Amino acid sequence: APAERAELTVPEMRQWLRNWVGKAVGKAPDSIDESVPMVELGLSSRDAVAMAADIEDLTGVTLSVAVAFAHPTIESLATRIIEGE
Repeated sequence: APAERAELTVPEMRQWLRNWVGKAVGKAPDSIDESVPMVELGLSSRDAVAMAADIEDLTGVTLSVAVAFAHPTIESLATRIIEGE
């Protein structure tokens, strides 16, 4: 149904994260590795704070340390933000 197709998807969430990280570190979003720990991507601490705020504005999810470090890669984090437990 229309409202089901309407929801933010895992591919969209992955794309949003690659775009966010790419802008923050000055790299093409297509080049961002979705399989490495996000603490290895070159973000500053303030970048992490800003990205968390932006995720909250995009989805309403206030990302916990527990959830984030349990899904510490772009691809796993994106899946968990969208699909939940």
